[PDB]
Amino acid sequence: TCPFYKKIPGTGFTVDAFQYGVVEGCTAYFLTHFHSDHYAGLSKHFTFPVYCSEITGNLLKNKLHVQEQYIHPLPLDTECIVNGVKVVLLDANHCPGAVMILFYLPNGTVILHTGDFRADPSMERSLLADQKVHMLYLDTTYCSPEYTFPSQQEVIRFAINTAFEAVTLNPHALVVCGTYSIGKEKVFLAIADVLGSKVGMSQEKYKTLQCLNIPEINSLITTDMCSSLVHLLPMMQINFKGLQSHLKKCGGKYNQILAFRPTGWTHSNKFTRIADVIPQTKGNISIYGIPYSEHSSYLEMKRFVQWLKPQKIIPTVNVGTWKSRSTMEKYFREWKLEAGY
Ligand code: NI
Repeated sequence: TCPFYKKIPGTGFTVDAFQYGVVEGCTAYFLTHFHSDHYAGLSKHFTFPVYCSEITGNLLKNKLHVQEQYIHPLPLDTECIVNGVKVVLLDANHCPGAVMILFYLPNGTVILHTGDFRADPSMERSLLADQKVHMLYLDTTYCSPEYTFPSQQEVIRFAINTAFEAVTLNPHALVVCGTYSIGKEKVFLAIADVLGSKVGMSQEKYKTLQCLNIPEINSLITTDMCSSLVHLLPMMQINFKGLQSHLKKCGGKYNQILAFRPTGWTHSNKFTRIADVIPQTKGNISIYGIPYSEHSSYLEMKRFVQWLKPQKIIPTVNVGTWKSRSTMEKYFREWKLEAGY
């Protein structure tokens, strides 16, 4: 059944709750972003109102075939009335189209639901600065002090420098980047840009990218693989067997592959810096795992919450085990005692 942490009290609303059938008492289903664990259950047969961003709305229509009459896109940073309740959508700094949602309950309670987010100090100057938030439904993916990772900017700088050096030394090297969802487009776009190439990809993935309102996108991507020296493949194909295979397919146009696997966290983050990362190499194939995250580090999460000073925190991630739930509740109490709310 629908868990309590997907329901908004005092409303008939649910958030990211599409896999339970009809939720008794739900008048509006919000969708924070287009990632499969969140939209799971949506299809062309859905006949309830879906509220989301413009970009998420484009993907629901074009990829899932949800009918236009049930898709309700809202602009960001704008007070909107839904079924009698004032709501605002804010940028979540996650993947394209990902939002946080502010609910203003008739009784005066204000609730923030972060969806999936990467906390950033820029959020401290949004419409969140303007009133008190009582309850926070928080993305706790990386809520443990071991989770450090570099800035997105530092990671893209490393990738750009690595690729440009490799291809300039060997003009017959291919760059491959893995993907299994929307998000982390900066990785492959930044590399293609420094190399003066477009990125080549399958027809299904091109279709997905043409939903994202990225400026000048026609100038940056293509379905013609042969004209391109940055290829995107399924994350599953990013290994030596999949890459050797792929290399055969290019007809001896290339003699070397340099591949990137944008992971979340991996335990080499506890010991190694970005300047010190090394690949796995078999022959003329090298694979780099780069820690490009679209979720809060522990310190970014802690800063956001200590800024916001909520009265109650409801975790939405890692909630399945008593050990995880207890650990999280300990950090929340530390933060509150250190900051004095
Ligand atoms: Ni996500």
